[PDB]
Amino acid sequence: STGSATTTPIDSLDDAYITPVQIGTPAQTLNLDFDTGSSDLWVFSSETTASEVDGQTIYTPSKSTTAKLLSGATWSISYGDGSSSSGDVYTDTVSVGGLTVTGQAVESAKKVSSSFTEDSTIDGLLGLAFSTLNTVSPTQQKTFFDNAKASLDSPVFTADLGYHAPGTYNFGFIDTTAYTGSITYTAVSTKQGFWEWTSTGYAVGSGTFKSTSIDGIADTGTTLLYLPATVVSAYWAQVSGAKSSSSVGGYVFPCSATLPSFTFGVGSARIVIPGDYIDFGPISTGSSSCFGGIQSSAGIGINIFGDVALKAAFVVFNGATTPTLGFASK
Ligand SMILES: NCc1ccc(C(F)(F)F)cc1
Ligand SMILES: NCc1ccc(C(F)(F)F)cc1
Repeated sequence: STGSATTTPIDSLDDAYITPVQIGTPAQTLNLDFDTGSSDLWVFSSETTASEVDGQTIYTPSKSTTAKLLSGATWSISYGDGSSSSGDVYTDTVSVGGLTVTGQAVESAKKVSSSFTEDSTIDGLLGLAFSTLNTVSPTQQKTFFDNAKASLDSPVFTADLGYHAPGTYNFGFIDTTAYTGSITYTAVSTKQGFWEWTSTGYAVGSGTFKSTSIDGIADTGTTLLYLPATVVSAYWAQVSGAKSSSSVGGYVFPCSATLPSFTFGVGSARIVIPGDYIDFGPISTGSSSCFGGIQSSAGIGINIFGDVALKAAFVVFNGATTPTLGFASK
């Protein structure tokens, strides 16, 4: 079997993408952020502290005839940005674009950090990293992808994110009409629980390609591209007036500049990120300083190929017994 769902940017900057997901019987539809950097399916719910909910659709297990409390199970998560949430655990039926999993662990948020409360468009997260990162205690739970794997025609899902436009998450098949050329596959390390791979180098604008190994993770749940200080400095050196700002916490650039593209290597292939994708607009309403979509990973400890990079490609997450990542131009 297969599944297919449209994902939509939450705002005009593509800060995140939401995808409708059906939970419970009868269906309760929540718009979740699909996150290949985490492994917990957690949702706003009728158990979430009332003051911490501001416009989200909530999951109500008491109205679902298939929901079962997972006795004694708890969860607690902390994301690399400082976000966090925690609560208890139900099992229920969960469907994404026609693909149904029974007995999926649904983590009901009792507490959420402020950054979730202020994002009224996001009802929760659907984690798609490897199940070794799931935070359910004392019994670790499987992700939606791991639970569906056996029933999928092919143990893959693909991410086709749009630039200021809707996109598609497909489960169980590769849409050969959705990309140009060939898909280039590259090896993945699962040792940290991420879709971790090694890029073969980079280029700035029309410059020479620099062959160098950049280890990083493919993360649909991170907005920007976080790369080593040396690479990021070489990119912003090509933008007149660009500078790293401590008060802003990143590279900013004059909103009147035009940005060069950024190329990253996948084996012998090249994925080109158009310069417009790197513009994240004014740092404050009315400002003439604009925020850059390529930032240093020095403070983070790992390089992150976030939406900025991934939306420039058709991306295959191949969850075969030896996992691989595929990239194609589109
Ligand atoms: N999108 C989930 C996520 C967020 C942060 C990180 C970090 F910071 F640990 F790399 C990994 C995964
Ligand atoms: N990387 C996971 C993640 C995704 C989204 C958010 C936001 F946007 F809701 F704050 C926080 C953390």
